[PDB]
Amino acid sequence: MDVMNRLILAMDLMNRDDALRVTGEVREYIDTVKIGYPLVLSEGMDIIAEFRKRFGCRIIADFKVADIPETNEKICRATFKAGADAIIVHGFPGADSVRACLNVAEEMGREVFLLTEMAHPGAEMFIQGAADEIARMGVDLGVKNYVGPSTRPERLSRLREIIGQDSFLISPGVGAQGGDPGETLRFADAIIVGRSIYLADNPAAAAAGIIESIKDLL
Amino acid sequence: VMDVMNRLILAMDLMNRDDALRVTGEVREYIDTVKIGYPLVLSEGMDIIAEFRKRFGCRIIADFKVADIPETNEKICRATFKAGADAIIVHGFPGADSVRACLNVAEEMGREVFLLTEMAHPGAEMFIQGAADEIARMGVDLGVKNYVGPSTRPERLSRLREIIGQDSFLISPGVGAQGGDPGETLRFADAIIVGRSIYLADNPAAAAAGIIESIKDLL
Ligand SMILES: O=c1cc(O)n([C@@H]2O[C@H](COP(=O)(O)O)[C@@H](O)[C@H]2O)c(=O)[nH]1
Ligand SMILES: O=c1cc(O)n([C@@H]2O[C@H](COP(=O)(O)O)[C@@H](O)[C@H]2O)c(=O)[nH]1
Repeated sequence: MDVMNRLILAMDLMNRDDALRVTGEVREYIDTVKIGYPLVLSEGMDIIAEFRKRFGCRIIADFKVADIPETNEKICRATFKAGADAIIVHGFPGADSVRACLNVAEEMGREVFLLTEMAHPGAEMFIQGAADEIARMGVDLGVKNYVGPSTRPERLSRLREIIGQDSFLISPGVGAQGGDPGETLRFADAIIVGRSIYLADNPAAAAAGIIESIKDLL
Repeated sequence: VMDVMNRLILAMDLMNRDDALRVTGEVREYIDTVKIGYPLVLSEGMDIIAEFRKRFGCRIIADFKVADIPETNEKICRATFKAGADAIIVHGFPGADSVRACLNVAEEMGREVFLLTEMAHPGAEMFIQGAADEIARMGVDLGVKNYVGPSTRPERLSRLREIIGQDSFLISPGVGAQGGDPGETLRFADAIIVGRSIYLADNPAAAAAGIIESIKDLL
């Protein structure tokens, strides 16, 4: 996956007008948008097709899929029917649940991203202790795309070590949650940025500034 | 706690509005509580909750297995309750802050959180099972009153009931298609969740009536 400026916009505004306007304001800087449940549950799954119509961007559906295999299959099918290029799936529920997602993605020409450790403090309670094993499970299953935490660069580096340089790794928690863009890109192929851009007085300037700060890395 | 008719909750995971509405209508006399998840919501929109309320006046549990950071969890809960869901199901494995975020929104908005503590499918044994007792204990510490646990593992369901106490409310999926037995599950759960055994039946009403007949002495 070729992400423009190594920067993925997390579009978690919950109003269609604002989401479209802000995305339009930063369109020159990105070609990949992560759309999650805050926007989808507020404005409907048709928003994905609208983003493709307006911007042509690739769309990663951040749905943190975390059900039994049978339900995971249905979620992925509905998501890809809506036009998502990729979907983010939790690894914690185990291998069969991940495989269900991989199957549908293969059938519809899409990608699965495996979330292995999360960026927020609560991640330390249960997820962090399982994260290396979840990453190895990903490797065993043939997963090629991964998500890990900007807020813990030593953990992000370990994830990169496990999956290898050939795998694709994206990382949230940059800006608002404390992660640094440049440090994160030592290990991740692309950074995910939400509030630092979409809550900024001037989203375009916010995006431009981030890109300026990592310009030697592009 | 919510008063679930016949101790039976329909898992409405059909993905077509017409079929979902038809089947739910057919079992309306047996069930007043419907679990709606992402298969139906991602196919038909959040307005499906509105449509079910209008047509059936059933309680709605939004099975969204909320599993994000606290800030995003808050946004998901707000949108879900705004649409009319009575309750939302939240994963515990992302930790206490993520659960608290959902609890805080539910309190502010006058709705309920159900905490999913162990799952019923085989993959649950890899990571979730080992964390489940602690996730449940965390729920109790956070003041969670409603829980979800697996019918497919009676020993695990029994332990979860012990941890949360007799006053907490416990619902349990995996009955029927996944192998769980209705009566045995109700030894520990307040209500059973049933999807395919009902909604894929030639006669969903007869399927529901049959399950209820089998647990008649427990009602
Ligand atoms: O560990 C994770 C995994 C995520 O997907 N995310 C997601 O990444 C985005 C981060 O947004 P922000 O830059 O506003 O903090 C949110 O959409 C959030 O749900 C995260 O923050 N941490
Ligand atoms: O551990 C769990 C937790 C669930 O919510 N579920 C949900 O309960 C329902 C089970 O449906 P069924 O009776 O068709 O197997 C599905 O909606 C599924 O997503 C489950 O099967 N196992």
